[PDB]
Amino acid sequence: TRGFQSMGMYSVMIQKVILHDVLKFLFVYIVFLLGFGVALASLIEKCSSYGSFSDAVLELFKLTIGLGDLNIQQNSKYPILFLFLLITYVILTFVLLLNMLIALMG
Amino acid sequence: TRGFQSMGMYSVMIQKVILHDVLKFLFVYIVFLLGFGVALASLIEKCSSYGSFSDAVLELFKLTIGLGDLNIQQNSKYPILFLFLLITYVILTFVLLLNMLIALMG
Repeated sequence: TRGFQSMGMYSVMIQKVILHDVLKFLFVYIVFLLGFGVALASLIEKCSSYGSFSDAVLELFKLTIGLGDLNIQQNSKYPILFLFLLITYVILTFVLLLNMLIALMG
Repeated sequence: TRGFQSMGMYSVMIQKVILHDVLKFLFVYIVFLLGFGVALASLIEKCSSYGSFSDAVLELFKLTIGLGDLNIQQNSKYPILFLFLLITYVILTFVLLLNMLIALMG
């Protein structure tokens, strides 16, 4: 798509945005993902969805992009602390980090 | 709505945005949709939701606009590869392509 004129501006944008902004935002967002992943997975009693580390990291990735369930009842011993950590993660990355990335990409 | 003054600016915007930007973004986004549609539908064993090509293309369109389920268990023989392709599609079009289109429409 470099043969046309109005498509070269669309083929260079992908490279500029992946190399400038999305690598930066992912290099920050991974530390929030890891921190809240181990801070959520380690207080689930072993017998809900947050059983392992690598299921809690997938659940937090689903919760960042608007999927996933923010239900209350996971098999925890501290449900208010679990819910406070989940609300803090959603306010940090669904609202604060993601839209700041979109302001940068703009 | 060309009889008013504050509605002519709203009736010409639809035509300028459909002809300039959304045709361009769809003419790029179709190649990602087709590529990941055949790269997902061809490793599903025939017996989950990704049975045919024209159901996997609908599932990827639902996943682009924030609908659809990014569940793990589809009837695959390579679940980690399937999940890596699905995460790569969501990072390419839910985050990178769609918001770049909204920056262009702005």
